[PDB]
Amino acid sequence: SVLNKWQMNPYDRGSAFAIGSDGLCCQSREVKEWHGCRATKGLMKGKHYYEVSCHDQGLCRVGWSTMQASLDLGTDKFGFGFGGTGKKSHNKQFDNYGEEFTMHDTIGCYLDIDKGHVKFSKNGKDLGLAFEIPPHMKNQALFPACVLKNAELKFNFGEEEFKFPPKDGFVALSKAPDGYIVKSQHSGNA
Repeated sequence: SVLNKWQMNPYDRGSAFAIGSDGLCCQSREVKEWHGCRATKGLMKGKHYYEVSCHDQGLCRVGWSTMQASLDLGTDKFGFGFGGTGKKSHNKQFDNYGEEFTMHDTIGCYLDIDKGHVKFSKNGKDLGLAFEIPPHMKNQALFPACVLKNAELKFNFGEEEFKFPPKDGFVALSKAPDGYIVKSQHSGNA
């Protein structure tokens, strides 16, 4: 029943990564370690959007990764991250991108599978194209993902009102058609 819902996956997370009973408010309280998670479901086609809100001053990266990726988002060729210090990450390369963000900020995460485009907004401000989906990643489902270092975030896949509704024909990830969505490979009993 856990994989049937759009939420963060208790079966696909670091040891210190904790998920609230809503499935959406997440934290990791280990001071010197990064702990990550992926959502229960992933996207294979379409233009979609989710939001994440920062609840404190801890470090975090948010974005998308495939099932082959490390939960340490952006440290391999299967993940894309945007981090609070104003850096995008992919294949262990951290580049200046966008703006810094922190407590009280909301990051919008845009994914256009059909055009192969990843981009982000901060409090409704378009930060620009962050990544193109590379040839090696084509035809592979992308799951919302984060990694935290002594931080707390809250996801919104579309089941609650968006603080900054998506532009340009992107729609809530939770409203993606059934045939364009893929269940996580990480499951169990609840």
